[PDB]
Amino acid sequence: EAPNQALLRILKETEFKKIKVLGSGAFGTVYKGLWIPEGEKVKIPVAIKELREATSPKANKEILDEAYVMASVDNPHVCRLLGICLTSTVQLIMQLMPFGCLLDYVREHKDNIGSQYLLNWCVQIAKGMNYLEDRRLVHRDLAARNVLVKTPQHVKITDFGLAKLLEKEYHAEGGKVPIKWMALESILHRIYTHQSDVWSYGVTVWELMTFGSKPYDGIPASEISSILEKGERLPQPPICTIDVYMIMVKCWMIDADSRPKFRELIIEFSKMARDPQRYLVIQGDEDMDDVVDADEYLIP
Ligand SMILES: */C=C/C(=O)N1CCC[C@@H](n2nc(-c3cccc4ccccc34)c3c(N)ncnc32)C1
Repeated sequence: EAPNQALLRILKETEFKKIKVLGSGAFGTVYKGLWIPEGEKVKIPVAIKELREATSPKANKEILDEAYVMASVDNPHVCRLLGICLTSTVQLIMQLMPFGCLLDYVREHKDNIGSQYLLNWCVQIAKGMNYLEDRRLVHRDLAARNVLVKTPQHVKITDFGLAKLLEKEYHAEGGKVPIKWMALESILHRIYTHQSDVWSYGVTVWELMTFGSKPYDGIPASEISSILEKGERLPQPPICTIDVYMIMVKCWMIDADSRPKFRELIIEFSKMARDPQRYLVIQGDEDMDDVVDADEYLIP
């Protein structure tokens, strides 16, 4: 209940160039692009999200919710909005995360990812997520596909489509949901907590440790609820020492208050990132003149 004084910045269509398409799908369309704030003498590499040319009234309501949330965050491990552009087709402008999402990155680079990288990513994500806990904000769709990569050393949490600002729970109408990342209480009772986000964290860590495997690859979504009730969980990844897998399993307790808190998760993975070969066992560990990254373009 502190007042949210974040500025929403509105961008003229003239200010930014679309260079190339990064992706299209359910979301709409994403472009690599370049932004020149007028009068400023900088050039900022950006990504631009347009809706799939939809003029739908529910669709504009959706991205403006996303815009809302993105505009209200400020953390090195969380993706922030740069601006919106109120063309007939509404556009979200954010920082360009050149290496795409982390899921695709671990897959593309399996044979070259060391323990130091994996554990540092885990730490960075726990930080992002802890920042969101401080801001009383529940992600609801944490997964490896929703973590973007600025550089291989630096990743940020994103996709706030489903993200909901809080007292101590959120209750939903189903829509579509990422069932395989969801806490049990969320599947059964449509309840979402920070601690429910921890479950999703667990599964995300698991996605990284298996270099992009699909959780429950075989199983149909309908089935999941029952399995977790039985007590089955995801398997221990080959690279994982018991110390690491233990932490994943703790994220997957039935009793959500018995799960760890992101602040604790930072600590554990930090200790592990200090001596990373003790905790993960992997074969082979061993014009642009005026360009400025978004993280150096502060405006107030
Ligand atoms: C593996 C992730 C993935 O498959 N995609 C699809 C290709 C486009 C990728 N992408 N998305 C964003 C992104 C995410 C959330 C919000 C916004 C808002 C405006 C513009 C983009 C986004 C990407 C960004 N910011 N940078 C590079 N690629 C991005 C995700």
